[PDB]
Amino acid sequence: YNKIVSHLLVAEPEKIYAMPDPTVPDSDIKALTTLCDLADRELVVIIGWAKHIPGFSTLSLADQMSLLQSAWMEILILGVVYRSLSFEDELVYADDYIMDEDQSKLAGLLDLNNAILQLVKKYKSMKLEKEEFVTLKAIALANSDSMHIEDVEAVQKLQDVLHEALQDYEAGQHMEDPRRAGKMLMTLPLLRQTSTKAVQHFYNIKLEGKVPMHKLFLEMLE
Ligand SMILES: CC(C)N1CCN(c2ccc(/C(=C(/CCCO)c3ccccc3)c3ccc(O)cc3)cc2)CC1
Repeated sequence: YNKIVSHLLVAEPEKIYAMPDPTVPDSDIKALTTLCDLADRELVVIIGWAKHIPGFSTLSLADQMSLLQSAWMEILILGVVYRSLSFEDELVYADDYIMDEDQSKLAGLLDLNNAILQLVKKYKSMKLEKEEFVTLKAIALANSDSMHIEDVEAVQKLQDVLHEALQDYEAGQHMEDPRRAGKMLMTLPLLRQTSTKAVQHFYNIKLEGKVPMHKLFLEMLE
C-alpha cells in the first residue's frame, strides 16, 4: 500500500450532519434548505481536505481556486455516492438525511438523483473500496478541466501523481483484474455528467446567492 492512498485515507473529512428541522413539515422548500445548509458546511471541510492533497497547496492561489471552482460539485456528489453503496434506491446525503425516490420527486431532483443512482449501482457491481473512493475523488479535483490554469505543467504533474497512485494501488490489491484501474477511470464520465447537470440546476433555480463562488473559495482558502 503506497503513501498517497494512505495519506488520502487519513485526510478524509469527518462526518457532517444535515440536521433537518423536525419542526418544518416535509416540503420541496425544506429539502433545498437542508441540502443548501449541508453543502455549505461540507464546502468548508472540502477545502481543508484539498490542502492535504500532495502538491495542491504549492499551486498558485488562482490555480487552487480554478480547480475547486471546477470540481466542487463532483466532490460533493462522489461523497453522496460512496455513502449510498450499502443502501437500496436511496441517496445518503448524511447519516441523518436519506432521500428515496418519492422525496427526490418532491425535491425536484428525480432525474439528477436517478443518474446519481446509476453511478451508485455501478460502483456496487465493481465492489468499490474506500481507498479507490478517496483516490478517485482526488483525481476528480485534479482532472477537472478548468478553463484558465496558470501552470498547466504543475497541474498535469498532480494529475499524474494521483493517476500513478491509482494504478499502483490496483496493481497491488487487485491482481484478479489487470484492468480495474481503467474501469475506475471509465466511471469518471458519469460523474462529470451528473455534476454538469447539477451545477446547471444550481443556477437555473438560483441557489448561488449574492457572493460569487470564486470569492467564497478565496475566503476559505485564506
Ligand atoms: C449560497 C452558496 C454559499 N451555496 C453554496 C453551495 N450550495 C449548494 C451545493 C450543493 C447542493 C447539492 C444539491 C443536491 C444535488 C443533487 O443530489 C442540489 C440541489 C439543487 C440544485 C443543485 C444541487 C448537494 C449535493 C451533495 C451534497 O452532499 C450536499 C448538497 C445544494 C446547494 C448552496 C449555497
